[PDB]
Amino acid sequence: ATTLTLQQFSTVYNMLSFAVASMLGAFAFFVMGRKIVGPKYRLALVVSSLVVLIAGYHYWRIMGSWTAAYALKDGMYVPTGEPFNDAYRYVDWLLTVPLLLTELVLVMKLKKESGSVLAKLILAAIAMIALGYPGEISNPESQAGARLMWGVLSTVPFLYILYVLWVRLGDAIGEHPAKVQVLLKNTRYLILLTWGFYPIVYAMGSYGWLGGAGSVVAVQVGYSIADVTAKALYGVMIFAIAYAKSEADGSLPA
Amino acid sequence: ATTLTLQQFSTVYNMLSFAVASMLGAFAFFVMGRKIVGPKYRLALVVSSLVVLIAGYHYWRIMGSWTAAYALKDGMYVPTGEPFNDAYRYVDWLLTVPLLLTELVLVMKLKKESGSVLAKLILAAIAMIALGYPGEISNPESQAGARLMWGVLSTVPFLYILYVLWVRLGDAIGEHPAKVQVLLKNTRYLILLTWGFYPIVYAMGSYGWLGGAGSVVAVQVGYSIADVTAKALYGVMIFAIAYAKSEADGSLPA
Amino acid sequence: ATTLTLQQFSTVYNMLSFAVASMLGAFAFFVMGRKIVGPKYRLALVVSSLVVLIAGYHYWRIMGSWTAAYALKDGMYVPTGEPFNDAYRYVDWLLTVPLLLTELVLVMKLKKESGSVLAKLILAAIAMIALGYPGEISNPESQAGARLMWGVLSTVPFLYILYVLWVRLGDAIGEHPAKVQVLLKNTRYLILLTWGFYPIVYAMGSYGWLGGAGSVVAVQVGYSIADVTAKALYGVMIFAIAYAKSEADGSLPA
Amino acid sequence: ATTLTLQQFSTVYNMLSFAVASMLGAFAFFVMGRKIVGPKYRLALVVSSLVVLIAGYHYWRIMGSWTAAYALKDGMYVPTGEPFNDAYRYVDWLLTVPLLLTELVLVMKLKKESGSVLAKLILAAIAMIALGYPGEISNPESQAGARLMWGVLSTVPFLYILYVLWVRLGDAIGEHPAKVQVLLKNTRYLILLTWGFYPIVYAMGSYGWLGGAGSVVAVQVGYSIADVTAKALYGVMIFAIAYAKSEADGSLPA
Amino acid sequence: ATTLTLQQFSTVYNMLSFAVASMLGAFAFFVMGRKIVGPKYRLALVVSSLVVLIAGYHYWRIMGSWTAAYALKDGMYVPTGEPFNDAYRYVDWLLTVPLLLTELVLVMKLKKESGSVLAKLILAAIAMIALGYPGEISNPESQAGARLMWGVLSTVPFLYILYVLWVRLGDAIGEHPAKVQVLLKNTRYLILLTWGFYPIVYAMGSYGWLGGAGSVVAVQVGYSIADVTAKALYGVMIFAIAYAKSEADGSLPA
Ligand SMILES: CC1=C(/C=C/C(C)=C/C=C/C(C)=C/C=C/C=C(C)/C=C/C=C(C)/C=C/C2=C(C)C[C@H](O)CC2(C)C)C(C)(C)C[C@H](O)C1
Ligand SMILES: CC1=C(/C=C/C(C)=C/C=C/C(C)=C/C=C/C=C(C)/C=C/C=C(C)/C=C/C2=C(C)C[C@H](O)CC2(C)C)C(C)(C)C[C@H](O)C1
Ligand SMILES: CC1=C(/C=C/C(C)=C/C=C/C(C)=C/C=C/C=C(C)/C=C/C=C(C)/C=C/C2=C(C)C[C@H](O)CC2(C)C)C(C)(C)C[C@H](O)C1
Ligand SMILES: CC1=C(/C=C/C(C)=C/C=C/C(C)=C/C=C/C=C(C)/C=C/C=C(C)/C=C/C2=C(C)C[C@H](O)CC2(C)C)C(C)(C)C[C@H](O)C1
Ligand SMILES: CC1=C(/C=C/C(C)=C/C=C/C(C)=C/C=C/C=C(C)/C=C/C=C(C)/C=C/C2=C(C)C[C@H](O)CC2(C)C)C(C)(C)C[C@H](O)C1
Ligand SMILES: *C/C=C(C)/C=C/C=C(C)/C=C/C1=C(C)CCCC1(C)C
Ligand SMILES: *C/C=C(C)/C=C/C=C(C)/C=C/C1=C(C)CCCC1(C)C
Ligand SMILES: *C/C=C(C)/C=C/C=C(C)/C=C/C1=C(C)CCCC1(C)C
Ligand SMILES: *C/C=C(C)/C=C/C=C(C)/C=C/C1=C(C)CCCC1(C)C
Ligand SMILES: *C/C=C(C)/C=C/C=C(C)/C=C/C1=C(C)CCCC1(C)C
Repeated sequence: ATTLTLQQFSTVYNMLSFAVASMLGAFAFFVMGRKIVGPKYRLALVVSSLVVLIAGYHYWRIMGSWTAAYALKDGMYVPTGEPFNDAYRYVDWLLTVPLLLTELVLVMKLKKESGSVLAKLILAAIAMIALGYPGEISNPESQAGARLMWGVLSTVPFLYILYVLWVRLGDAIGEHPAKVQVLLKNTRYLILLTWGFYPIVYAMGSYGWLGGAGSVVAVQVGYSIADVTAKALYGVMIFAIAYAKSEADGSLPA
Repeated sequence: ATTLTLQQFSTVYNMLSFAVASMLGAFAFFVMGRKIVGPKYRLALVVSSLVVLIAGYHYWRIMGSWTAAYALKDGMYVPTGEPFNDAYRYVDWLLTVPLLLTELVLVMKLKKESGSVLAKLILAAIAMIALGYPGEISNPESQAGARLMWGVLSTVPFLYILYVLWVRLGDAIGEHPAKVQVLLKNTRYLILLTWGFYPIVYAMGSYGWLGGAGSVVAVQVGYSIADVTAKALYGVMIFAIAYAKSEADGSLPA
Repeated sequence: ATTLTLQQFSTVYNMLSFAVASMLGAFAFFVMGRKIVGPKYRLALVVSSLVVLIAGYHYWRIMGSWTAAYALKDGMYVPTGEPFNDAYRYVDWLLTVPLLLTELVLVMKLKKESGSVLAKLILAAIAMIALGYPGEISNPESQAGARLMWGVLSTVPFLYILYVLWVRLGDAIGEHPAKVQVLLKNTRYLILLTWGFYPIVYAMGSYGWLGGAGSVVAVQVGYSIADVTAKALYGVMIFAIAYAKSEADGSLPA
Repeated sequence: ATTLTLQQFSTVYNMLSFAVASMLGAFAFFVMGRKIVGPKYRLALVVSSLVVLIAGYHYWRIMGSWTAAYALKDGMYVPTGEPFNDAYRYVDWLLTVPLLLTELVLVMKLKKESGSVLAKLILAAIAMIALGYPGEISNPESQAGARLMWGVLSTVPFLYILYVLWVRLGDAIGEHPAKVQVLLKNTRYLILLTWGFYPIVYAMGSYGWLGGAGSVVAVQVGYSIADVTAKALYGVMIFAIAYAKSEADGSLPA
Repeated sequence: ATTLTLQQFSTVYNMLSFAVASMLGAFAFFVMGRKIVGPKYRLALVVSSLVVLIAGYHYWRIMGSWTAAYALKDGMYVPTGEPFNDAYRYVDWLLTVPLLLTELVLVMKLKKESGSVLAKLILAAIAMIALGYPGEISNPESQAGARLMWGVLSTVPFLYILYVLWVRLGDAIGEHPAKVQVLLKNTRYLILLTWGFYPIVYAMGSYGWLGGAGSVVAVQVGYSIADVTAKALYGVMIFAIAYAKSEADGSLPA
């Protein structure tokens, strides 16, 4: 593998520590702020906490992996041979991606067919991660065909999730007040922006653009930014929607 | 022992980390969602949390064992001589298996003879694990007779547990509304499917089919899947039954 | 010291891990089930949690000691020279034994002289452990006289505790309903059975019967069984008595 | 790097441990004292806890770094070559500085334009830390120009934050009773005093005054004092303002 | 430094572990028993928890230091050269000593000038520890003058604290019922007895009486006993006073 300078290793280490601290803070906030909203939305906040808890644990492992993957030697960071690859992140995703959609459904309080919509979204998310995993461990050079096939098969449930978010949930969003509608539309925009990061990284790794110390650093920093935005800030938006709906129906504990 | 490739070791490590994260998330969810159901069912949820807490600790140990059982050497994972065997899992089972049945009884609110049914189930579960343990540490080649005898003796309380689940608890299940009856029958199906995994693994290890890196990987992955399904998803079903019964009697805090 | 086989070391390690998991589960259960009983008994449950918390920490240390006391070498476990002896357990006992009696008094709600009875029991327990400690560190061969003297002096407060349990607390037990009387008598029987284990181990170590790998394994397994029964199951019985008394006076939150 | 005497290393280690203990105590206090004030201010206290939680984690890392940066050798502490620099602290600041201002807004209960003021302050704080980071990793000798430019660009949002604190928030402060006005003015004075420490350290590092064991020790001790005062004591003042306002409107739970 | 026998090292290690377990148990008890007293006294209990939490963390460090300060070699414990001295304890004291007095004021509910009395006591405690620290790191042989001067300057605020405890707080104590007066006087006696331990150890270290393995062991055991009595048992007395005052005014939740 490529050698890293002190600054490159430090940048990746700092961004991983930032992700760990963000998940710990988000967990504390969701647990304690569950009591601030009406009792009807607390379940949704519970799920938010689970997400930032799981990712938190996983990031604590990833950080430990990163330190173990390099050794300091003559003012350079030289790979030790201990593995460090994105495949481990899939273990996080298979739990967090289905839970994320779950909280969005829970806070929405769908009047009809809530169970069927939630079940189909959870199945789509699980299938997306499960089909993505075999392509990720495929070597982009020796096994390009397998990587392309698995990525294309993984994109189908991703498109189904986007369709359900923008087409089915439109009519449910339209039944909320203006404040709640703005918050829900902003939450949907935050999914689209953050979730496309992962397929783009997969595609760049398929075309062999991720070689080099620069690319290695950028991908880890992008993972930390994307995970924090898609989990902690996403849960904060869920909390904001729950608080607004509690204020609308007069169920706010304050 | 057999040497592992990078992918085989990574697969086992990732599945163990997945089990740890699943137990931690389940624990947080049961603790926080205890307040979402009526006060009559909270004790049941408490027991659910205990299960996912205990298994969680144990999986954190198993993961640590797995890393200690192999060393990276010339792009292969070579056994270090530190032990790694299924016997340690029995220490988990002796607590979790009696507790699992316990929560199913607690959420059911048996009108008569609840204590006697629960006591007999707990004794059956303890006896099953206690008789299974001597056969597991029996060498399948030198001590085949002892392994067969202990497995057969362990299966008797297993059959008694299945009989009590399907024959005694039928009349109690029939006294619930349709939603609760569907949830209880699905919970019983989830026990039968997940619990048979363990005796099948024991029997395959008795016939010498578990040699080889492939079998080693498959058994650990199957253990992680079976444990997560039989503890975290099982507790989620217990939570669903408690929520449905709270909604039926008008005791839902919301 | 004697060398251990793989199975002997594994058995001791598994029993220590079992004790750790049991104390962690008991702690979670007592903390969460405090809200299930009436407010008059919650203090008693609090003390229960403290016991299983303290022992839990101590067992986490003992486990760490055991691994450090032996090294794997030619398929045998050879002592490293790092100490491992029962004296460390006394540090646990000096806190847990006075607290155990405390919870039994607290749940009992003595009408008169509760303070004096509790104070005398706490002083007796402290004196018992404090007089036992100098005899334990006495070499059974070179310092037999000192060991005998300290054990005999330690037994006097033990007999006083048994006398107070069976003679003073008889009249208080007789003032409870039949269910509560059965639970209290069973709790008293559980003390007598579990508490005699420790003096028997001390006496066997005084007569030089504890040499050999078999004896070493048996004593650690017996310590784990006795501690779990005398702390976690004892607290569960305290919880059962509190729940029964809450149901009797109509103070049950459910 | 310069060698440290035993006393210099010990002083830095003790001050880091002090910061860790202070953040842990502050976290426990804010979590438990949230229930002591009226429900209208609890959200503010929640944010306080998040701050002392995040910094706590980060200080636990910094302490671990410091021990790793030196080795004991011939009664002197000699640098090992493992890095130890202030850049890691920026990862803490980017979360804590926006949250600190947040709690001050939350406890204040701005009647109009609360959202816009809070958003502008959060953006200013993020920009301040983000522009400060490139100058900190700039070598003060080889890259003086870049360090000066980044520091000057970082000071603009700092001045905007001070202006908003003293000019916009004046009219809001004037609408509180005398006790609350005194507490708010003291809180504003505590920001000005503690926050200027960081730019002064940056400027001293730009002029090359931070060489030498004395300067190294003083800067770490100053960081610990400044962080504890600006986070734990600042949150205690937030708690005092919340308690005073709860007492003023008769919402105190006691 | 002096070599230790197995028993001397074991005694110090066991007493440090005892202090850790005592602080953890005290923390759990204060957190859970806060709900058992009236809402007017809960803040006081919160502060109690903070004390036993901080000391707990610090003792976990001290224990780790002690193990690191010696190595097992030929059945003796030989110093490794890693430092172990009392100066680190001052980092604990500077937080815990001001908090201890704080809880005593908080539970007392001073009718007039509570703020001024508490502020003066906190300032006196901080000054006492801050003036003690420079004398502790003074070598008792080469720097006897500095040690004497710093100790004498540290004793002045100690005498002021004792004067405030016995002279100002007399009239406030006289306004409580007989039970509360007895508890307050016993709490004052527990301060005087436990707090004089520290200056006596300082004075003995000034006269060179602390050399030798015996003295080394005795001082650590005395520190553990004094800290446990002055923090955990002191908080238990605070809890007893709060419970008695809750029972007196009819604010007991039970
Ligand atoms: C191509 C390819 C693949 C797959 C690639 C994939 C799936 C890529 C996915 C990329 C996506 C979905 C990117 C999405 C980006 C969306 C953007 C940038 C959306 C922008 C929206 C904004 C900024 C809206 C702004 C706002 C508006 C308009 C209204 C609001 O009120 C306020 C505000 C939020 C500012 C594989 C995986 C099959 C492998 C193969 O080898 C290559
Ligand atoms: C043989 C042997 C041994 C023991 C082996 C043992 C005990 C094996 C145990 C295996 C068992 C009990 C397997 C059980 C499998 C059960 C299955 C596959 C059940 C399937 C049920 C389904 C899929 C139901 C589906 C559903 C239905 C029908 C209705 C619901 O509403 C909806 C839905 C859940 C889809 C030893 C231990 C003595 C050692 C010896 O050397 C060898
Ligand atoms: C002799 C000796 C020493 C000391 C030894 C000591 C103190 C030994 C202590 C042993 C004791 C106290 C043993 C106690 C055993 C008690 C038993 C086995 C009690 C049995 C009770 C049962 C099983 C009751 C059963 C039940 C009944 C009867 C009614 C209930 O409703 C239902 C049920 C629980 C089943 C030293 C320490 C001085 C050193 C010296 O060198 C040697
Ligand atoms: C110059 C320079 C830079 C930047 C430096 C900067 C931004 C320095 C910042 C320093 C600041 C803002 C210092 C502020 C100090 C403020 C003080 C000391 C305020 C004192 C207030 C007190 C003590 C008030 C006392 C009170 C009063 C008056 C009323 C209250 O009721 C009671 C009490 C609190 C006692 C860079 C970053 C561009 C790099 C370049 O190379 C050099
Ligand atoms: C001398 C010296 C220094 C300083 C030394 C210092 C400050 C020493 C301090 C020692 C102190 C203050 C010791 C205090 C001891 C107090 C005792 C023993 C109090 C006893 C009270 C009891 C036992 C009361 C008992 C009770 C009574 C009377 C009524 C209650 O209702 C029930 C009960 C608690 C039993 C330095 C630091 C300047 C350095 C220099 O080189 C040497
Ligand atoms: C918190 C973590 C999140 C939101 C992770 C999201 C991950 C994805 C949306 C992954 C998508 C993929 C595809 C659409 C196809 C290529 C393979 C994947 C798994 C990278
Ligand atoms: C969470 C863990 C669970 C549910 C473990 C379940 C384990 C069993 C059902 C084990 C059964 C066995 C037999 C029926 C006979 C052979 C020996 C055993 C112990 C593997
Ligand atoms: C949870 C731990 C428990 C209940 C420990 C109990 C320990 C004893 C009852 C010890 C008793 C002893 C004697 C009666 C005399 C000999 C010395 C002792 C300390 C082993
Ligand atoms: C708890 C941590 C706190 C409050 C950190 C505050 C940090 C600053 C106010 C930093 C300010 C800076 C400038 C004004 C310019 C030079 C660069 C900075 C980042 C040191
Ligand atoms: C929990 C820890 C406690 C109560 C520590 C108390 C410490 C003291 C009272 C220290 C007193 C000292 C003097 C009076 C003069 C000599 C220097 C000191 C710091 C040892």
